Amino acid sequence: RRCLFLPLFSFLIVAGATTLFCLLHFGVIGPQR
Repeated sequence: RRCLFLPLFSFLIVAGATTLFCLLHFGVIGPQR
């Protein structure tokens, strides 16, 4: 599961995941995940 390009390709995976995490934080579901 280790790659010589994962630490980078993942940086893009997280940056895009932040938009989703904050999306629900707006109160779409509340404190119930």
